[PDB]
Amino acid sequence: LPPPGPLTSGGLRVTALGGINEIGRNMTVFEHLGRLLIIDCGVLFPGHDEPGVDLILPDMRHVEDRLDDIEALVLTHGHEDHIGAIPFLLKLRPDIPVVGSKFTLALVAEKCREYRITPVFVEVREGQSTRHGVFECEYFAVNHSTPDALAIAVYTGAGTILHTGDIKFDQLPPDGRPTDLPGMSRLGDTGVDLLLCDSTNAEIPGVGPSESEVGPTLHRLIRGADGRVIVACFASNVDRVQQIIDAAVALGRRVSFVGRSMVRNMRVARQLGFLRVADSDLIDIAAAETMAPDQVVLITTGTQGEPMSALSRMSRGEHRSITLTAGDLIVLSSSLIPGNEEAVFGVIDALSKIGARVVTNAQARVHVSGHAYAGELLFLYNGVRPRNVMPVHGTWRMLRANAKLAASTGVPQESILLAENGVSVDLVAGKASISGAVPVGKMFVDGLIAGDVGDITLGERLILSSGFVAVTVVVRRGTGQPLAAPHLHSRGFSEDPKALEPAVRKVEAELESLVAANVTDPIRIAQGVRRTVGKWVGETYRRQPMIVPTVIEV
Amino acid sequence: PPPGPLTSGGLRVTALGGINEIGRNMTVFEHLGRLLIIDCGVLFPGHDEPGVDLILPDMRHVEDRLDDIEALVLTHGHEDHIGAIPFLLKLRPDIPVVGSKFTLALVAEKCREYRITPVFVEVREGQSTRHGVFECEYFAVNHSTPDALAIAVYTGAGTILHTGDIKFDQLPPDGRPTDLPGMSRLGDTGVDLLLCDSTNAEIPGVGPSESEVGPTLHRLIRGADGRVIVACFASNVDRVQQIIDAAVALGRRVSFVGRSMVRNMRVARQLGFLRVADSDLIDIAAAETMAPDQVVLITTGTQGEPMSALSRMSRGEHRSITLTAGDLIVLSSSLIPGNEEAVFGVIDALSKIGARVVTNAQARVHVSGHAYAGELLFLYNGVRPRNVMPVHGTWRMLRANAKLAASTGVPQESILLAENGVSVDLVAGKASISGAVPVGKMFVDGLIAGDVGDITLGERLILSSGFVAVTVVVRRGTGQPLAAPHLHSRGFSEDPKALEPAVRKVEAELESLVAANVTDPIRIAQGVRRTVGKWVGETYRRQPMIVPTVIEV
RNA sequence: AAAAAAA
RNA sequence: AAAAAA
Ligand SMILES: [Zn+2]
Ligand SMILES: [Zn+2]
Ligand SMILES: [Zn+2]
Ligand SMILES: [Zn+2]
Repeated sequence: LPPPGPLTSGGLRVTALGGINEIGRNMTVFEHLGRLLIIDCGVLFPGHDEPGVDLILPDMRHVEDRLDDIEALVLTHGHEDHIGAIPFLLKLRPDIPVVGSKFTLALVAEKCREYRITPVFVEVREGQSTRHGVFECEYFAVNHSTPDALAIAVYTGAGTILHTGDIKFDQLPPDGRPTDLPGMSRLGDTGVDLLLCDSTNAEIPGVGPSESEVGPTLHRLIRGADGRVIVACFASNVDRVQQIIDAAVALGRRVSFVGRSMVRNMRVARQLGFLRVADSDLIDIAAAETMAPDQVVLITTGTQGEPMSALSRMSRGEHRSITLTAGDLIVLSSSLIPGNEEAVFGVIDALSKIGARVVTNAQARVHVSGHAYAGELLFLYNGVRPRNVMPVHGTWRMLRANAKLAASTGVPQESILLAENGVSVDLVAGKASISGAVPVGKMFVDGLIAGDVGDITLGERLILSSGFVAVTVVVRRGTGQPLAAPHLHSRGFSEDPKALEPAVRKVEAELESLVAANVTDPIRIAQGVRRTVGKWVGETYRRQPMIVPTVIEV
Repeated sequence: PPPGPLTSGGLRVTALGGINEIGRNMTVFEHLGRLLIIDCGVLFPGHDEPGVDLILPDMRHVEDRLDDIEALVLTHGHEDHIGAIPFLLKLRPDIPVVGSKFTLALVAEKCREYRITPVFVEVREGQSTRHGVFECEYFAVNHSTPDALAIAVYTGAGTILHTGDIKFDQLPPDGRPTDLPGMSRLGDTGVDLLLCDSTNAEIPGVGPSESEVGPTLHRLIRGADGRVIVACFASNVDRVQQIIDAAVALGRRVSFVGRSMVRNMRVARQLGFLRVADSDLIDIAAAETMAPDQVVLITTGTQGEPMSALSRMSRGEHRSITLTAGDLIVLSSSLIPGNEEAVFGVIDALSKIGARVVTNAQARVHVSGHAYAGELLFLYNGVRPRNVMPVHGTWRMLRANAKLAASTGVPQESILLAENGVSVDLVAGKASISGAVPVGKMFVDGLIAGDVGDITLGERLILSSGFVAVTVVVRRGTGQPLAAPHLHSRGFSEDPKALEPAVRKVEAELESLVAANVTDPIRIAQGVRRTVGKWVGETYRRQPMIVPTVIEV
């Protein structure tokens, strides 16, 4: 629980600033002799408890004042959950060298155009090693949801470190590039002192299915459908876009992208040769309303029914470009991320009134996870035989699972280190051990101005769900004398006009026990009025809107 | 298109809630002027209904013809079927509410909460009652909570069967299956309309038996080395029974924890629906007293509702209990869509503690309480209704349940997808949709009704990003300002000098309207808002509410 | 697919 | 197990 000692010269301190008690805002910090290497730098996403904010970030208040001690930032892949906070760490220090694959940095480039940022790009590949001051980094292909992921090895005077990333052990991925358990196992034979292991699906047993399976079940599904077909998947997942495109043209339709993420992500994936699609099969969103329904497949956006994603708008007709018939077939080619049920289950239900057949994961095999199930994780622990393990990229139920997996491999119980954000692992003399914790908290991004939206701002943003009633009196500067009748507004409270009318009376009465008591102070007459209006809505409604007084002096 | 006069002698069914969604179930049958209402419950608030506490059916169609209501009849005691009973009997204390022994003992406590006593009629299976122009026979249905019944309403227009909340488990622990024979004899006499459960009509096959949960628990407690904690809905006496059976079979004893549980289990016992030797019950004082391997705690909070009992011990803010990592907690429940975040939250908190958490995804510790599509097929074959109308479900669930009934022989014309407030007219044998009427969500915020609505809610949604108030004092009639603007914010920023740039921006626009010699307070407050509203957009790109106020003096 | 009920 | 974007 107390902050760690100074790091024994010659050891590694590894500490996570996000992603070890959640799923998102991944950022882990390695220090060796005062120098710092960072792996990943992604975002979270705000829930119910974080009501006004755009994005949550890792708590970079320790790198905060150490910016010249970081040698480079290394990137497993290009998820938002691993590169979202980049344009915010680099604003602080625009010349961090950011290392990552050919596709990862391409997405890091476009997200850094939104901020007037050109970064220090060092593009790597698998089997490559680059050098970074004290640190030496070796890269390994990881097949996964999005192209070109890499696992990362970190060589240092404390020993060898393996970091896996969003990793999945599919022996038949459609791109031809399986995760590289061969290589990682060779590195195991040398010695791996600590293994930073993704634990997303350590709970799920067995071995998950191959992305290769999803392709047949669309080829069949597009076959059997008489009318137009539209398919919504994620946008990082271009293996599956290619699968849909294959199945599409194969049967004679023509593909058509719909949505800003989709249109732009496929653009880059073709420019880099990750997609491959003749222009004869690509048409624009216009022609979908042109050509007979049976001759077009729409690849759209918003598998979480986020309220203005392409497919969410289409389920309301409010997507002026195209409106959905009942001969349409929507196939939710994705997973239902926890916390987005009301959105997506509402959207399917909205689609059901319209009368269009919808196929989701529960009915078919249209989606396959992006992470190793607990039995593909059993391969890694056996091929790498790590000397200590530190579960990562998941919540506590997922890290606890993964610990048991690793222990069940023979990794001793001491060498398992459940290291929640801000708690640090120290690797000196080849032993790994928990050093100490530091407070790690959430940094919000509400629009354009930083630092100013806090636990207070949010607390009252949750208050305001019951609305507010406002009182407003004016006064002659020194007197208590009101100069005008009080003025009660309210928003988010009731929609009866007369709702506040018993309250304008009770204030008027209060407002003159004030006058008949020579309360000259604006603040005190603001308080007493505020209390009369609280205690009224209290007794009368037992609702608790925020009661906001305002006392102007003239 | 509204519905015309029910040509005399016919029967008109209209759902006033329960058919667009899952919840607030209330179905209204009209026959010759008089009305029968089947069920009356609540939909729990969601993420598009911010401050409300309970969504009720739109009884705005029936608040006038209250004295035409012959009786309110109850399939079982789910809050999705008896929640809004006091919000109905406050309008008419003397409505006769008809239900089974258990089903009525819950309307008891629910309405006690509200200073109400209702006029009861306690019925059982295979037994008729008459209610004015309606006669009602009751058939036992097997379901998650005890003593549910399906309902048949014979009237001069034909004969209707209402399933309620049906499931066809063939080995219920209580030992009293759903009365599918009965329903098939009633089928041989010919039913003209079936109101069929639609909840799980999308899942193929025949769901599992409550009889399977028993063993899984008996294993889990036998294998556990410390204390055990099981969470299930307080309605499910049968589940709480095989939890209890298991514990005492293993020299353990039991302690309940939670308003719902402790209440509903004492009642279950008083009415002999749960049988437990006083010898085998202890209290939470004696719970933490004894050895862990002696106890089994039966708790609330399977949905991780924030103030629940488990969700308290997950956070260590519980008096008389604290969860060690030697504990085994069992979420003997499902995960209603919409409470993932909440349940996982509690599962994670429990994980950081170190105690094993067996959910329904790693063992057979829960079974659904609504028939799967293969079970429903035993019903369309057993009843053979001439017309089918699906109920108790969402829209993807209705299209499913409608498809089942076509595949089973009912003509497409005879399968009637009648939404909330949409009417269906059985007029001498034939069934058809006779139009619709607007129907909505009666919200219950605090102590009033009809008070909150669409635009109130839409405001509470905007206020997730705060408001900014700009306040102008003016000399009456002139439009001439008398102080400088007074900006405030509240859920916008903690930068105390955040609005300062904007006072100088609204002064210039007050100074721009005085030259306009525009003196209207409405219009000046329009201008003092669009200014400060597009300074927040420009400078901050945040989108709070803008509340102008212009007090003239 | 029904809630829950103030450390 | 990641977003959506006129
Ligand atoms: Zn990730
Ligand atoms: Zn990933
Ligand atoms: Zn129900
Ligand atoms: Zn039920």
